[PDB]
Amino acid sequence: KVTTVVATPGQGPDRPQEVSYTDTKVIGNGSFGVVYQAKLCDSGELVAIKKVLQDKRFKNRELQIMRKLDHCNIVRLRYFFYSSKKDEVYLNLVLDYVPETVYRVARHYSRAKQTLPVIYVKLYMYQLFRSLAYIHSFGICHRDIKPQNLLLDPDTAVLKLCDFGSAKQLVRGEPNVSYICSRYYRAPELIFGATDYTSSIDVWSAGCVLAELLLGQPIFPGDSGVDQLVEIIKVLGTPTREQIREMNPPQIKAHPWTKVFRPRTPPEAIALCSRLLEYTPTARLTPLEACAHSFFDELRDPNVKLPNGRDTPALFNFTTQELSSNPPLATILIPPHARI
Ligand SMILES: CC[C@@]1(c2ccccc2)C2=C(CC(C)(C)CC2=O)Nc2n[nH]cc21
Repeated sequence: KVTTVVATPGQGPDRPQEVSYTDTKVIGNGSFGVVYQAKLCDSGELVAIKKVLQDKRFKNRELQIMRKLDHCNIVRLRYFFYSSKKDEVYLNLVLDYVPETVYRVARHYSRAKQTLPVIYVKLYMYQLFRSLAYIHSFGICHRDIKPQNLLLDPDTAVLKLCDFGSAKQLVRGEPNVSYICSRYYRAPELIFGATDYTSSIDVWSAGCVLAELLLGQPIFPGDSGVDQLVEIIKVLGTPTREQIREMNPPQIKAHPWTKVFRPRTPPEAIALCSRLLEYTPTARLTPLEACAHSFFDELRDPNVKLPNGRDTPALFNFTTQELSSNPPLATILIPPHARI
């Protein structure tokens, strides 16, 4: 069975074309709407199709956001199109399919009582920081950074941020809902009900992923709204008066970072963690600063290879958009051996 529709490319000029797909199977049902997998008849490539009922009253936030984005580490919007019998219009987004995710892989290692090799931790986290450096540069905050939303090709080690259904252009001045992100990854501002939060919530979240990958399980598996802060405090100790005020306007000592992770955990991984998982939002590294961190130096080694022996994926092909927030870091990030 073959399905043919008139779809507008996601990035590229706004002129529709006949697009044809087959082998359509439901592999999802969510907040957004339904997700299908399918095969494009031209290329034979695999794709995800998210179908969402859209009132023609409203413009769709996710679509508006996805059209702005082109990056090696972000799931591409290939096409979009509409479909229908009560005068219901459905928006279909047609996206890169990627077979696995960081959740699934991390779970295989955990269910076999093992650690994911630090090299993949470097690769994945590095590429996660790029994807966030790039989206924050438009003032788009993901608001749902977690391992289930990190697509992963196991052969190439290419990581791709997906699911922008919670994402949003942040506008200084306009309040934003506080009960956002999954709990375990939720920044403490948000727990405290802040409505004036920054894209740095994604960085706290990314810090939670890093730690999870080092530990083999989520670092802050809290109970509720407010117990989630208790779990945080178990590790970071009680925040000081200033730290609270910087987040938004019960006493335990800070458990030393070193003693959180199993021993023989690289000290620079723990250093990075401690600079992401900060109470004070502004005290957290920028995504770009985080890519610059010493933890990722092995990637800037010119001999660095995948375990399976192949070349690393694209790590340095930075754009000016992407370098926006601090261009002098280009000197550290693009290392000598790769220019022309
Ligand atoms: C098909 C949709 C999916 C996804 C959707 C939302 C978050 C993460 C991934 C997804 C997979 C493989 C999967 C993890 C087995 C199932 C699945 O939900 N790969 C994808 N590529 N593009 C979108 C996807």
